[PDB]
Amino acid sequence: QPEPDMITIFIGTWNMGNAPPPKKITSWFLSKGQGKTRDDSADYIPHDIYVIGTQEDPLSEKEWLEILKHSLQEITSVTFKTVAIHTLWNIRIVVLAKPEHENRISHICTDNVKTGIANTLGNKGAVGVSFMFNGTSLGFVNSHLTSGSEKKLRRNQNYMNILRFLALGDKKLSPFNITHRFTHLFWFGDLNYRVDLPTWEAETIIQKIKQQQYADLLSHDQLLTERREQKVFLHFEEEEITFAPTYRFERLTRDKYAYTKQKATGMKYNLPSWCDRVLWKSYPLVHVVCQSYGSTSDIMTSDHSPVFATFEAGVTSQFVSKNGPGTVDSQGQIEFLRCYATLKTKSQTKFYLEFHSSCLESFVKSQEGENEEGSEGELVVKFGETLPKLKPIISDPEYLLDQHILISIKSSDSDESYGEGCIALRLEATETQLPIYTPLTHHGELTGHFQGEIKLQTSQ
Ligand SMILES: CC(=O)N1CCCNCC1
Repeated sequence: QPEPDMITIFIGTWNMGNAPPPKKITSWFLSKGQGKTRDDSADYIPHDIYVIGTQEDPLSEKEWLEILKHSLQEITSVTFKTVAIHTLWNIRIVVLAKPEHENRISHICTDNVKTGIANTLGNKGAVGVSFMFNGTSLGFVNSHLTSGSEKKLRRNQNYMNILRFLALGDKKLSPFNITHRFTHLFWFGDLNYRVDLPTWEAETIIQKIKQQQYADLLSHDQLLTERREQKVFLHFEEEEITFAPTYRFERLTRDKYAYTKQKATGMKYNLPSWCDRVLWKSYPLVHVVCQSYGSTSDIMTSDHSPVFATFEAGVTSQFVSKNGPGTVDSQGQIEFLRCYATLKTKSQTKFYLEFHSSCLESFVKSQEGENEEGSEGELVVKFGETLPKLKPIISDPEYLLDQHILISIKSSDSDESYGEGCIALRLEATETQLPIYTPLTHHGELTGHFQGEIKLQTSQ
C-alpha cells in the first residue's frame, strides 16, 4: 500500500440553536445545497478526514457521535474511527477518519480557550484538535465568537485570545502560536460577523438574497472588511461565498429570515448574515485547494444552516533514511545570504534568530544581528552572511524540498519573540542563491518582515 501524497478533508460548522438535529443530515456531509457544491458522482467516495464543529450543541458527545457515524456509514458504507472529540460548554469538535488512516494519525492534541472576563466569560470560546498525518501536521479550530452586529472589535479580540492561548501542536515550537504550528490549519465556526447595513435596509437585504445577488451584501460583510483592513485573520484564506446568508432563519423552513428585534435577542436586530465560516492557512507552496464551500437547504432545526467546506490537502510520508532520523546527513545543508529583518518595534535592543523545523535535530539560535535605522524610521536587523549553516537530518531532495523553516526573531534582553514567520524549501533550484521572504507576526499581528537569499544543498 503506497502512502498518500494527497487527502481530502471535510470541514463542517453548524450552530444547532440548542435543538436536536433532524433524522437525516447527510446533505451536510455530501456538500449539497447552495454555493460551491460537490459533484453527485463523488457521493459514495469518502473523505479521508471529517472535522465537525458545532455551537449551541444540546447533545451529549455520545448522542452526537452516534448520529455522525451512522450518517457517514449510510453515505459511504465505511465505519469511521473517532480521532478526537472535545467540548467546551456547547461548543464541540469531532474528528473522524477512515479506518485505513488509524496508524497514520499520531500526536493527537485537544484544547479549548474561554473568551471574555466576568460579564463576557461564560459561553463563547473555541475548541481545537491537532495531530500528525504521517509527515504532515494538521490543526483544526472551532470557535463561537461574540454575537451582535456592533461587536466586531470583540470578535477580533476573541480571535487573538484563541490564537494566543490554544495549546495545540508541538510544544517544542515555543515561540510559535497555532498560526505557525501546522502544515494546514483550518479555522471555522460561528464567527458571528454580520452584514453591516442599516436596520431600515432589512427588507432590501432579503430581496437581494431572493435574487441571489450577494455582491452588495458581501461588500458589507464584517469578516471580509475586517480581513481587508488586517484587523483579524491575517494570512488566512476563505473561498468565495456563493450561498445565501446562513443566519437568522425561522426554524422548520428556510423561506423566512427572522431579523426583527425581540426580547429574546436583547432587542438586537439580526440582519441576514454569513455568521458561519471556514478559513484556512497552509504553509507556503503546499497543495491546498477548496473543492466545496456552501450551506445546506434541507436542515432546518436551527436558526442557522450548516456550512460545509472540502479541501484537497497535500501530505508527506514519514521519511526514514540510512542516516536520519537519529543523526544528520552530511550531504544536506541550508545556507542564508544577505538576510535582514525589518521590524515595526519602537524599541532599541539586540535581536537574534531561532530556526525551528522537523528537518533539524533541534532548533538553532543565530548570533545577534546588527541594528541599523531604515530610511522611513524602521528598525533593520542585519544578519548579512552571519546566519548559521543548518544541517538537516535527511538530504534526499524528495524529503528536503517538502520541508519548511519557522523563524522567530527574539530580543537578546528578554528572549521574547518579536516576530514569527515561515520559509518553504520548495525551491526552483538547489545549490543556487534564491530570494526568500516571509512576513513576521506576533500574536497574529504584522510586526515586520524577513528577507534574504537561501542556498539549499540536497543529495542530488
Ligand atoms: C457503492 C457504494 O459504496 N455505495 C455506498 C452507499 C450504500 N449503497 C450503495 C452505494
